[PDB]
Amino acid sequence: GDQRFGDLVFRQLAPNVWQHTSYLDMPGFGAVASNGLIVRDGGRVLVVDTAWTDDQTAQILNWIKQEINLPVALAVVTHAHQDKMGGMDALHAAGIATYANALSNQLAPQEGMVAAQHSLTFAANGWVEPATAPNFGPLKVFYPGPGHTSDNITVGIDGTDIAFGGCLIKDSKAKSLGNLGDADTEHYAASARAFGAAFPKASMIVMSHSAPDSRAAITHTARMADKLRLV
Ligand SMILES: C[C@H](CS)C(=O)N1CCC[C@H]1C(=O)O
Ligand SMILES: [Zn+2]
Ligand SMILES: [Zn+2]
Repeated sequence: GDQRFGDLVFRQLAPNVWQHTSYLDMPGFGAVASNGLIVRDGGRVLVVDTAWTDDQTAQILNWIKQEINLPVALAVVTHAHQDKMGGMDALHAAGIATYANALSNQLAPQEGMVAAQHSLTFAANGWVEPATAPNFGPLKVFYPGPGHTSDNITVGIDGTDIAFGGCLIKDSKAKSLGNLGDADTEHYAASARAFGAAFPKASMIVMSHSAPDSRAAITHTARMADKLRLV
Protein backbone atom coordinates (compact mmCIF):
# COMPACT_ATOMS: atom_id res chain seq x y z
CA GLY A 1 0.00 0.00 0.00
CA ASP A 2 3.01 2.33 -0.26
CA GLN A 3 3.74 4.48 -3.29
CA ARG A 4 7.28 5.74 -4.02
CA PHE A 5 7.35 9.38 -5.17
CA GLY A 6 10.96 10.53 -5.71
CA ASP A 7 13.04 9.73 -2.60
CA LEU A 8 9.72 9.87 -0.64
CA VAL A 9 7.02 7.30 0.30
CA PHE A 10 3.26 8.01 0.66
CA ARG A 11 0.68 5.72 2.21
CA GLN A 12 -3.05 6.41 2.34
CA LEU A 13 -4.50 5.85 5.79
CA ALA A 14 -8.10 7.11 5.28
CA PRO A 15 -9.97 8.95 2.42
CA ASN A 16 -8.50 12.31 3.51
CA VAL A 17 -5.33 11.23 5.35
CA TRP A 18 -1.95 10.20 3.97
CA GLN A 19 1.31 9.28 5.71
CA HIS A 20 4.43 10.89 4.20
CA THR A 21 7.79 9.24 4.88
CA SER A 22 11.22 10.63 4.22
CA TYR A 23 14.69 9.20 4.68
CA LEU A 24 17.87 10.78 6.05
CA ASP A 25 20.65 10.87 3.49
CA MET A 26 23.80 11.71 5.52
CA PRO A 27 27.19 9.97 4.87
CA GLY A 28 27.51 8.34 8.29
CA PHE A 29 24.20 6.57 8.79
CA GLY A 30 21.56 4.27 7.30
CA ALA A 31 18.33 5.26 5.65
CA VAL A 32 16.36 6.42 8.70
CA ALA A 33 12.63 6.81 7.99
CA SER A 34 10.55 9.68 9.37
CA ASN A 35 6.77 9.76 9.17
CA GLY A 36 4.46 12.73 9.08
CA LEU A 37 0.84 13.39 8.00
CA ILE A 38 -1.06 15.03 5.21
CA VAL A 39 -4.71 15.84 5.82
CA ARG A 40 -7.23 17.02 3.27
CA ASP A 41 -9.71 19.16 5.17
CA GLY A 42 -12.31 19.67 2.39
CA GLY A 43 -10.92 22.48 0.20
CA ARG A 44 -7.42 22.87 1.70
CA VAL A 45 -4.56 20.69 2.89
CA LEU A 46 -2.94 20.49 6.35
CA VAL A 47 0.54 19.15 7.05
CA VAL A 48 1.86 17.50 10.24
CA ASP A 49 5.64 17.70 10.27
CA THR A 50 8.21 18.48 7.57
CA ALA A 51 10.67 15.97 6.11
CA TRP A 52 14.33 15.75 7.06
CA THR A 53 15.34 18.55 4.63
CA ASP A 54 13.99 21.52 2.65
CA ASP A 55 14.21 19.67 -0.68
CA GLN A 56 12.40 16.63 0.74
CA THR A 57 9.76 19.02 2.09
CA ALA A 58 9.28 20.77 -1.25
CA GLN A 59 9.02 17.24 -2.69
CA ILE A 60 6.07 16.74 -0.27
CA LEU A 61 4.43 19.94 -1.52
CA ASN A 62 4.80 18.72 -5.10
CA TRP A 63 3.11 15.41 -4.38
CA ILE A 64 0.26 17.36 -2.80
CA LYS A 65 0.12 19.78 -5.78
CA GLN A 66 -0.09 16.74 -8.07
CA GLU A 67 -2.29 14.17 -6.24
CA ILE A 68 -4.62 16.54 -4.43
CA ASN A 69 -4.08 20.00 -5.90
CA LEU A 70 -5.54 22.19 -3.17
CA PRO A 71 -3.61 24.95 -1.43
CA VAL A 72 -1.76 24.05 1.82
CA ALA A 73 -3.34 26.17 4.53
CA LEU A 74 -0.90 25.47 7.42
CA ALA A 75 1.62 23.01 8.89
CA VAL A 76 2.06 21.99 12.54
CA VAL A 77 5.42 20.54 13.51
CA THR A 78 5.63 18.39 16.56
CA HIS A 79 9.03 19.08 18.13
CA ALA A 80 12.34 20.76 17.49
CA HIS A 81 14.29 17.93 15.91
CA GLN A 82 15.43 17.75 12.27
CA ASP A 83 13.01 14.99 11.20
CA LYS A 84 10.08 17.20 12.21
CA MET A 85 11.36 20.71 11.57
CA GLY A 86 14.19 20.13 9.09
CA GLY A 87 12.06 21.61 6.30
CA MET A 88 10.74 24.90 7.63
CA ASP A 89 12.49 27.06 5.03
CA ALA A 90 10.62 25.14 2.31
CA LEU A 91 7.23 25.72 3.99
CA HIS A 92 7.93 29.45 4.39
CA ALA A 93 9.10 29.83 0.79
CA ALA A 94 5.80 28.22 -0.24
CA GLY A 95 3.74 30.78 1.74
CA ILE A 96 2.48 28.17 4.26
CA ALA A 97 1.53 29.28 7.79
CA THR A 98 3.60 27.26 10.34
CA TYR A 99 2.82 26.30 13.93
CA ALA A 100 4.78 24.70 16.72
CA ASN A 101 4.68 24.41 20.45
CA ALA A 102 6.01 27.72 21.91
CA LEU A 103 8.67 25.64 23.68
CA SER A 104 9.55 24.08 20.31
CA ASN A 105 10.07 27.59 18.91
CA GLN A 106 12.19 28.53 21.92
CA LEU A 107 14.51 25.56 21.51
CA ALA A 108 14.70 25.87 17.70
CA PRO A 109 17.90 27.92 17.41
CA GLN A 110 19.82 25.63 19.82
CA GLU A 111 18.62 22.64 17.85
CA GLY A 112 19.64 24.05 14.45
CA MET A 113 15.99 24.58 13.44
CA VAL A 114 14.16 27.46 11.92
CA ALA A 115 11.28 28.46 14.22
CA ALA A 116 7.68 28.18 13.17
CA GLN A 117 5.86 31.48 12.52
CA HIS A 118 3.25 30.88 15.23
CA SER A 119 3.53 29.56 18.76
CA LEU A 120 1.05 27.13 20.28
CA THR A 121 0.36 27.31 24.06
CA PHE A 122 -1.46 24.80 26.21
CA ALA A 123 -3.85 24.42 29.10
CA ALA A 124 -2.89 22.64 32.34
CA ASN A 125 -4.83 19.63 31.04
CA GLY A 126 -2.61 19.60 27.97
CA TRP A 127 -5.16 20.68 25.35
CA VAL A 128 -4.04 23.49 23.00
CA GLU A 129 -5.36 26.97 23.79
CA PRO A 130 -7.79 27.30 20.84
CA ALA A 131 -6.96 30.93 20.15
CA THR A 132 -3.36 29.97 19.39
CA ALA A 133 -4.51 27.33 16.93
CA PRO A 134 -6.98 29.15 14.74
CA ASN A 135 -8.80 27.30 11.92
CA PHE A 136 -7.08 23.95 12.66
CA GLY A 137 -10.09 22.04 11.29
CA PRO A 138 -9.99 18.36 12.26
CA LEU A 139 -6.49 18.71 13.82
CA LYS A 140 -6.77 18.20 17.62
CA VAL A 141 -3.53 19.19 19.23
CA PHE A 142 -2.54 17.84 22.69
CA TYR A 143 0.63 18.37 24.66
CA PRO A 144 1.03 15.13 26.65
CA GLY A 145 3.94 16.17 28.95
CA PRO A 146 7.73 15.83 28.52
CA GLY A 147 8.75 12.50 26.99
CA HIS A 148 10.82 11.95 23.87
CA THR A 149 11.58 15.67 24.34
CA SER A 150 10.27 18.54 26.48
CA ASP A 151 8.32 19.96 23.64
CA ASN A 152 6.78 16.93 21.91
CA ILE A 153 3.21 17.49 20.88
CA THR A 154 0.64 15.07 19.46
CA VAL A 155 -2.28 15.39 16.96
CA GLY A 156 -5.63 13.61 16.68
CA ILE A 157 -7.58 13.76 13.38
CA ASP A 158 -11.29 14.32 13.90
CA GLY A 159 -13.61 12.24 11.77
CA THR A 160 -11.08 9.45 11.47
CA ASP A 161 -9.61 6.67 13.63
CA ILE A 162 -6.18 8.21 13.57
CA ALA A 163 -4.06 9.80 16.30
CA PHE A 164 -0.48 10.84 15.63
CA GLY A 165 2.02 10.31 18.43
CA GLY A 166 5.09 11.70 16.68
CA CYS A 167 8.39 10.44 18.12
CA LEU A 168 6.88 9.93 21.56
CA ILE A 169 5.36 6.56 20.55
CA LYS A 170 7.11 3.44 19.11
CA ASP A 171 5.30 0.39 17.72
CA SER A 172 4.34 -2.69 19.80
CA LYS A 173 7.41 -4.63 18.66
CA ALA A 174 10.08 -1.96 19.19
CA LYS A 175 13.23 -3.05 21.10
CA SER A 176 13.98 0.28 22.75
CA LEU A 177 12.93 3.95 23.00
CA GLY A 178 15.74 5.00 20.62
CA ASN A 179 17.90 8.10 21.11
CA LEU A 180 17.03 9.31 24.59
CA GLY A 181 19.53 12.20 24.62
CA ASP A 182 16.73 14.79 24.89
CA ALA A 183 14.36 12.48 26.89
CA ASP A 184 12.60 13.13 30.21
CA THR A 185 12.88 9.57 31.53
CA GLU A 186 10.75 10.26 34.59
CA HIS A 187 7.69 11.58 32.78
CA TYR A 188 7.85 9.61 29.54
CA ALA A 189 5.59 6.75 30.72
CA ALA A 190 2.87 9.08 32.01
CA SER A 191 3.14 11.23 28.94
CA ALA A 192 2.57 8.25 26.64
CA ARG A 193 -0.41 7.31 28.79
CA ALA A 194 -1.69 10.89 28.65
CA PHE A 195 -1.59 10.63 24.85
CA GLY A 196 -3.68 7.46 24.80
CA ALA A 197 -6.12 8.99 27.24
CA ALA A 198 -6.41 12.17 25.18
CA PHE A 199 -7.59 10.16 22.14
CA PRO A 200 -9.30 7.21 23.73
CA LYS A 201 -11.24 6.07 20.63
CA ALA A 202 -8.30 6.22 18.18
CA SER A 203 -7.65 2.77 16.81
CA MET A 204 -4.83 3.60 14.36
CA ILE A 205 -1.73 5.04 16.05
CA VAL A 206 0.65 6.78 13.72
CA MET A 207 4.23 7.46 14.70
CA SER A 208 7.49 8.87 13.46
CA HIS A 209 9.71 5.78 13.28
CA SER A 210 7.37 2.75 12.88
CA ALA A 211 4.50 1.82 10.49
CA PRO A 212 1.00 2.56 11.76
CA ASP A 213 -0.03 0.27 14.65
CA SER A 214 -2.86 -0.32 17.05
CA ARG A 215 -3.22 1.08 20.59
CA ALA A 216 -0.85 -1.61 21.83
CA ALA A 217 1.94 0.75 20.65
CA ILE A 218 0.87 3.15 23.40
CA THR A 219 0.95 0.63 26.23
CA HIS A 220 4.14 -0.94 24.87
CA THR A 221 5.83 2.51 24.83
CA ALA A 222 4.63 3.23 28.38
CA ARG A 223 6.00 -0.08 29.69
CA MET A 224 9.36 0.54 28.05
CA ALA A 225 9.39 4.01 29.57
CA ASP A 226 8.63 2.52 32.99
CA LYS A 227 11.41 -0.13 32.66
CA LEU A 228 13.91 2.61 31.90
CA ARG A 229 12.71 4.80 34.77
CA LEU A 230 13.37 1.90 37.19
CA VAL A 231 17.10 1.48 36.42
C1 LIG B 1 17.48 12.41 14.90
C2 LIG B 1 16.13 11.76 15.19
C3 LIG B 1 15.20 12.77 15.83
S1 LIG B 1 13.79 12.01 16.67
C4 LIG B 1 16.36 10.67 16.19
O1 LIG B 1 16.77 11.00 17.30
N1 LIG B 1 16.10 9.41 15.82
C5 LIG B 1 15.64 8.96 14.51
C6 LIG B 1 15.22 7.51 14.70
C7 LIG B 1 15.51 7.15 16.15
C8 LIG B 1 16.35 8.28 16.73
C9 LIG B 1 17.81 7.89 16.71
O2 LIG B 1 18.56 8.47 15.88
O3 LIG B 1 18.25 7.02 17.52
ZN1 LIG C 1 12.94 13.78 18.06
ZN1 LIG D 1 12.13 11.53 15.48
